[PDB]
Amino acid sequence: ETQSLELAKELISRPSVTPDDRDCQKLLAERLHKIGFAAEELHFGDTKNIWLRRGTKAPVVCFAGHTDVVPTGPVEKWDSPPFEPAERDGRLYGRGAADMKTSIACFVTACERFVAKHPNHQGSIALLITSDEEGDALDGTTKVVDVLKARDELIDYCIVGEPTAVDKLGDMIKNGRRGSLSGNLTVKGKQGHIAYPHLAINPVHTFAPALLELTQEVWDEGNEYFPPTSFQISNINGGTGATNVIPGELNVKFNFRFSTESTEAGLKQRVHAILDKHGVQYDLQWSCSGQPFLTQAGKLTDVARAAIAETCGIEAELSTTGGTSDGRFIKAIAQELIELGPSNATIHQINENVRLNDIPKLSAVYEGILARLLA
Amino acid sequence: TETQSLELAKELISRPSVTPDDRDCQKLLAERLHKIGFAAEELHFGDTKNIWLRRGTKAPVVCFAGHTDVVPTGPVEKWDSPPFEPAERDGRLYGRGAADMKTSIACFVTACERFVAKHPNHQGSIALLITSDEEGDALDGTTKVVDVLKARDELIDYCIVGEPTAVDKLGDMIKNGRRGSLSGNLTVKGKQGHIAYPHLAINPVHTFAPALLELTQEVWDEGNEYFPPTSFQISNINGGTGATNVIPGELNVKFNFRFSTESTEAGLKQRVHAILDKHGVQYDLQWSCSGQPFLTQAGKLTDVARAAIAETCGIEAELSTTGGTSDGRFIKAIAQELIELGPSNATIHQINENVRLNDIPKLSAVYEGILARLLA
Ligand SMILES: [Zn+2]
Ligand SMILES: [Zn+2]
Ligand SMILES: [Zn+2]
Ligand SMILES: [Zn+2]
Ligand SMILES: [Zn+2]
Repeated sequence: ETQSLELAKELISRPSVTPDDRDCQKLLAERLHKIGFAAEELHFGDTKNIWLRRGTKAPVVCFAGHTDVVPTGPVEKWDSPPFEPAERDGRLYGRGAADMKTSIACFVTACERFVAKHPNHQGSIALLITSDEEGDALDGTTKVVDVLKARDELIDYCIVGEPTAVDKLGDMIKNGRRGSLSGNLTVKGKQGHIAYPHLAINPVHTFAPALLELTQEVWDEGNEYFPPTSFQISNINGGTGATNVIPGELNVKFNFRFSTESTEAGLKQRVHAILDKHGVQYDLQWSCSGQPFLTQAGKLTDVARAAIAETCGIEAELSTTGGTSDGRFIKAIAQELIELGPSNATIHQINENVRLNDIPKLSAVYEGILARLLA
Repeated sequence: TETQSLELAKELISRPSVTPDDRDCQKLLAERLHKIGFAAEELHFGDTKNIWLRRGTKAPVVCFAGHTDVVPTGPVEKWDSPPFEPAERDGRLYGRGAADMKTSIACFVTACERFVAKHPNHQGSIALLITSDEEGDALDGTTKVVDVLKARDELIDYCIVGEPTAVDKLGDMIKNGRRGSLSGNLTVKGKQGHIAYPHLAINPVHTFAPALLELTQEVWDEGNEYFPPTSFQISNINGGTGATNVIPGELNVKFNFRFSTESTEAGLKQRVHAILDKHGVQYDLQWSCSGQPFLTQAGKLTDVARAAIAETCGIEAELSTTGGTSDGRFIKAIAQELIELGPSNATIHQINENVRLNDIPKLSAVYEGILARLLA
């Protein structure tokens, strides 16, 4: 089949930089209407969202994704234009080729094939599609999930089509993701000429014992699904530039990518306790961009593995590593949720691409998941 | 009580000798002291004027050292009286160079005149070593004069550097030495990457952490009766460009030692490298050393200066090595014993720079007392 490729190219050619959908959701609704998918627009702010649903009864199998793509940067740095999808060297190049329009196209064609085979299949098939997953994402999937929860329209199995493969399609699926908690610390000292240290307080020096403690701390020990919670400093700056001045303050930016084994509250409490135990005097701003989520190994992960083994001939590893996805919202309404897509090697980069041969394989995988959950 | 010191101070202050311009101060000094047997040698090095004035041919040689340059005044409207129109007001003499250090130079000239008058066949020799660039780059000042004196084996037994040393009352402190300064520019190497993949990055903040702590906690030496412990301080630390989801690739750290004679440049470097290397830090380190510590232990010169201050000022002087440095760091190489002694340093390089009027004849009587205890 070449329908998946054709659809992917059609989507890629629409310059849907966040939050502009460029009529991608209209295209998808109108294509799926033929096969009984009802369309419901759920627009909020400047974001377009759509809930497409075939069927009325459980089990409900949902594909979730996003039509928006990240900015291209200057087109002249690309080998071919980012919204003029190109085949070259066994790859399809364009912004959104990996993240994540090829997945969308592959699921749509999987539904078409599946429903042609099984027009009386049990349950429901839905798509949950946003035009802002790559930006602030405050008027996107999160708001759709709230709508669905409030009306008791829950999901049994959800596949988020983000790119998850490492090197071969199907080598990796995500069954959860870390959350993210960030701190902006400003340690206070007292500026002065360096040769008169008794008139100054060096915030580098006051911070040092806490810095070491922080970087050596074991926050948790991870578990079967998650690595240990990870603390990293991104930025540190203190001084005026003069080499004969003791700084008056020191700024430190840090982040946690945390598992289910730690909480936002507990991490913050422990950081303050380490600072306070060393007598550090400080200001601290905290922000949290998302919460961890997890699906235990079970039916969904087993079905996905089986479909991958049939199509791709490889064992799919479960993982929670990397960044996050809109699964962080959807898990609240989904009994089981995974992420499954092509290689993420080129996401958000110039000359983003997917291997051509992986395109019909990914569609086949999705169709195999549908057949196992609904046929 | 003599009024000559104050009048000479005013004469000097009135000359706007912003570095390196002498404005004839050294001509004035040479001409005046020629009357009492000081021979003059001018040592012009580039843009800088220097003089070696000397009376006598034998040891002991007592030298006063100083500088006729002054720092800039800044906007002149910000002064309560014009910086080169010395003024007497509220018990103080105001003007640029009143404290740093034209009063000292005046007071030593008039001490020479009074001392020589009372002791016309004193032993030894008296000298002045004066530069027009102590405040600027000073590449052509005292250090080059010292090199000429050392090359010709014209050495000094006792030197008084007339920089202001009083903290409050004239005579409260004498400097008998200074710290040296050793600076490092440390670049800690890591490997940039997205923060969510730390195993693919190397975070230089994290690799440096244990070494940072050890460096900041280190006791480099115990001090001694003349110096505080060697002092290590981090002046700057910078890594990253503001992205909160990126592990930076390198970290810049600048630090400094103000170190005594209890530690050496090489020894401090070695210990720093050893601490970095024990913790497995990967780095580049560029060193700079702007000067070396120097010291005159308590002995004749410090004794005489304390005796003179007790007699003139009624103050029990203490010895110090604190603060920055002076041209003594150069002169000590040719002077067996060297101190710094002058009036209050409270106002140096500031607007409305001044000295107490009553301190002026006192300082000159102290200098004369030193001459008499060393040479009579
Ligand atoms: Zn995506
Ligand atoms: Zn993305
Ligand atoms: Zn000065
Ligand atoms: Zn000076
Ligand atoms: Zn006498």
